[PDB]
Amino acid sequence: SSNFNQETVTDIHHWTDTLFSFRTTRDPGFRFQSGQFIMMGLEVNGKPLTRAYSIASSLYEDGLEFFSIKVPNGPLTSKLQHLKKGDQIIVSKKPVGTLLYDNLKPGKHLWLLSTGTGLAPFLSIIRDLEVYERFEKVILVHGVRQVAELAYTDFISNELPQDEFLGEMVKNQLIYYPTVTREPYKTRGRLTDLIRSGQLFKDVGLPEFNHEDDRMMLCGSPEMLAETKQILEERGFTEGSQSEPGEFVIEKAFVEK
Ligand SMILES: Cc1cc2nc3c(=O)[nH]c(=O)nc-3n(C[C@H](O)[C@H](O)[C@H](O)COP(=O)(O)OP(=O)(O)OC[C@H]3O[C@@H](n4cnc5c(N)ncnc54)[C@H](O)[C@@H]3O)c2cc1C
Repeated sequence: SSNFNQETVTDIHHWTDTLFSFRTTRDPGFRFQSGQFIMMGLEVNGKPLTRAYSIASSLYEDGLEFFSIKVPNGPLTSKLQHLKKGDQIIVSKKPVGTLLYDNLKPGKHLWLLSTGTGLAPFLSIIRDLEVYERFEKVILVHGVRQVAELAYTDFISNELPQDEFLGEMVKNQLIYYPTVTREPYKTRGRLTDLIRSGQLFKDVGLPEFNHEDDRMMLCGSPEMLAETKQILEERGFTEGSQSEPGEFVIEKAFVEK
């Protein structure tokens, strides 16, 4: 240890039996950009047990936040799911990630396409003032299997527009598009299937993807990433990086182990 920050959990909210979010303290020296992740975990037998976790809290927040999965036989989240208020967690002090604005070229629209816990890094981005200065429209797409998996759906819809600080920009510039596959919901199907049929653009009121206006940030399941990456690359969109800005950047919400 000592390469980590000791933070204290301040709030825990369990969305389902597999999804829960918890907030912690934020070290005064901990600094990050919206869309980055860190090594988050526990101190086990004097050794760090950490996994990659996107920072779901705003960089303006005096605190951290993590949108976490709950795996029964998972080394970290089986102990991490039983977190309580006041418990100690360790966060690495070196953020890293590809979900940065500077990895994208200046555009008119930012399409945040996410599934499951891939909403975590975009909860920080939509709660960043800079994304609304750089992009006229921020489209936050969240794909889940059940309605109960739509975490933060009342916060983004009802409480984020009332933010004393980002409210008028979230009201004007943020578009929130949740979709559910396996339960009756007002939006059905995979987010890829909504791109092929064009229902995504009919619902959000924006034209189809073009190389001049639309930038994308992808953070979801490997099967959504590989399917949306083929969709984006075959229309001409290129992947951006630190050395070469592009139209879309991609981060894994998890890996299949
Ligand atoms: C860049 C990056 C960012 C990440 N951001 C997040 C984040 O914001 N929130 C988060 O919960 N995880 C995130 N992860 C995944 C992270 O590794 C998980 O915390 C971890 O895999 C699960 O903890 P574990 O050790 O108990 O389970 P593991 O032993 O690591 O894996 C348990 C099983 O569940 C699967 N799994 C792991 N994470 C998820 C997930 N989020 N959703 C669905 N299935 C999953 C794995 O593929 C595996 O089969 C991220 C991973 C990367 C690489």
